[PDB]
Amino acid sequence: DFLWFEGIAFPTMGFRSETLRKVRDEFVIRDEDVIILTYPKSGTNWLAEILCLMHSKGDAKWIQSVPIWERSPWVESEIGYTALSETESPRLFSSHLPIQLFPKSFFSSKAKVIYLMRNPRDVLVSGYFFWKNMKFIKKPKSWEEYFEWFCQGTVLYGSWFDHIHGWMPMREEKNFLLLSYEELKQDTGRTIEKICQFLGKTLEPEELNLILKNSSFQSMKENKMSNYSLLSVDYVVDQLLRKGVSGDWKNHFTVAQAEDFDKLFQEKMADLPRKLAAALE
Amino acid sequence: DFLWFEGIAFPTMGFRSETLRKVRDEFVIRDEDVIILTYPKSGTNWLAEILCLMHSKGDAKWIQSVPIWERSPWVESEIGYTALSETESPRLFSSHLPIQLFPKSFFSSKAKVIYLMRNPRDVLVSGYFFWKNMKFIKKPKSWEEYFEWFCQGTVLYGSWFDHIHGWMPMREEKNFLLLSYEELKQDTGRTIEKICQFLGKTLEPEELNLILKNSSFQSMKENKMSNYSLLSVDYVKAQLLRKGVSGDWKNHFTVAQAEDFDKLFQEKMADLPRKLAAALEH
Ligand SMILES: Nc1ncnc2c1ncn2[C@@H]1O[C@H](COP(=O)(O)O)[C@@H](OP(=O)(O)O)[C@H]1O
Ligand SMILES: Nc1ncnc2c1ncn2[C@@H]1O[C@H](COP(=O)(O)O)[C@@H](OP(=O)(O)O)[C@H]1O
Repeated sequence: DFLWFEGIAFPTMGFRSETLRKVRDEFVIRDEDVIILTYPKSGTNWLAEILCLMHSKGDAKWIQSVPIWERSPWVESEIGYTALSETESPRLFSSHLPIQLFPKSFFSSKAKVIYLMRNPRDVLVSGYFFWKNMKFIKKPKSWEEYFEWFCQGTVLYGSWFDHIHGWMPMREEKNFLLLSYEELKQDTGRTIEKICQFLGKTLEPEELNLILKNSSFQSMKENKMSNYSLLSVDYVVDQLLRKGVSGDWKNHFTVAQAEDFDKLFQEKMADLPRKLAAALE
Repeated sequence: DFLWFEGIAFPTMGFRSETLRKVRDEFVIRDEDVIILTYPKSGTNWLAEILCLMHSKGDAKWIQSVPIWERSPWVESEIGYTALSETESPRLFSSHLPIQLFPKSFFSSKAKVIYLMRNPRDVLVSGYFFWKNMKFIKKPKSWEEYFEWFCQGTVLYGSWFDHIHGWMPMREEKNFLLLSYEELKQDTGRTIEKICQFLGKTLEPEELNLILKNSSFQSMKENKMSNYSLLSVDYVKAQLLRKGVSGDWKNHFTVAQAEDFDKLFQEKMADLPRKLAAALEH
């Protein structure tokens, strides 16, 4: 089953309510922190790798010797909370927390956060194959059931719609950058520029190339340090980097499921900018 | 700087005085527990890997799927404390705590502990290259300084000499097994045999082969699940499995330092059996 906290599901191991409460009400956010925000399976690890690579100006020695979860801790997880509570600035970390569970300290800080959004249909699929043979989480009986759970928000970290809605209001803030998995896949070089512009970094052509090369799907898949997740998978049964493309949902959604989803989506996303939904294709 | 608790130095992150205090007067040791005790850098992870493989009957699936610090948690660390309190018996874990800070509930229990000692010279070198870059701990100005710090016990987990003296009194208790890094190196097969006898475990020939193979330095150095620790390092070059031999100290101690160290060792260790002093030799 799931570990519930304020109505949101978390894995049953690696997380503690006690910590979640502290994460939200006590964890100190510093203006020099760079935070990756995402709804699970939106490309968190991909973005973390890129940020690490931007730090190393392209060199891959560091990302290949130190695991990714150490280079960019998962703040609400036990290991991440413990680590970050002491790590020296500037800190780089990620989180999947919807706005009402995020460190309240963040709102009076100047910390920069990059919110990465992905087409919910692709997120759904990504989570389905990933959470399948995973342990310490409530597993659905079939694709049909998982689909249902996702549409209703009864999955890890709750509703994608709520997660998206709670955070969008921060969008116009100076310290908030919105990116889509889709634009990152379509124009990586251009998207990395936006990020450099956001974090105040500059790169030489050779450096950008190394980054593009070393953050590629295949390159990351072959890196033991980056294709490394601390979540407990049932090794007796069974892939962090699956396909790494966009639009794989068409290969799994029946026409029926697709029409239902478009209906659900059309509803929930009524109050948000249309340009917002366009950047998810 | 270090986190000082009861006169002993600990890392800045991952440990809380509140927890260290609870470790001592609250943590409950179970009779079914198997505990690894070592002064840091004496071969803790090597022994843990061996104990894990012994449990897995030589199979490498589990140890290659779950990180070592999860298979054998560090009891005095924040993570390890909380984890163990919720783990079902039989529990397997480690500790570097000198005897005066160890859970008192242990001394009236039947839990079996394996104390692994290593030549202090090799422990010093091993530590110097491992802590050298490490964060959350006081960094020595140089090799000369680290050497000094180690000799005076002003390093992580205090004096190696005090650590040894505090635990040796357990040497003859039945639920206590003393091993030396050097004997594990000299004849791993034999040492594992001793451990089996101590824990009351039998193994098939093929299982022993796999335990020896998978717990060997070369094989262990390849498993990212074991060739790592939850100690953030200011990356520079500081790997858990550095060389994995005995006597590497001769490659770093200056002749002067060696003389100085032999003098110090001889005085400090005078009150203990010569047998112990010999087991630390290569
Ligand atoms: N370098 C890369 N390029 C493209 N997609 C990548 C990638 N690294 C990871 N991904 C994808 O990002 C998703 C994981 O997201 P998260 O990091 O938030 O858990 C997976 O999607 P798929 O399952 O569709 O393949 C994974 O393959
Ligand atoms: N399978 C193995 N065989 C031999 N030595 C090993 C080993 N695994 C780890 N070690 C050694 O044990 C020491 C680390 O001890 P600990 O686990 O207590 O921190 C290191 O010593 P060196 O630095 O001399 O190589 C390391 O290489």
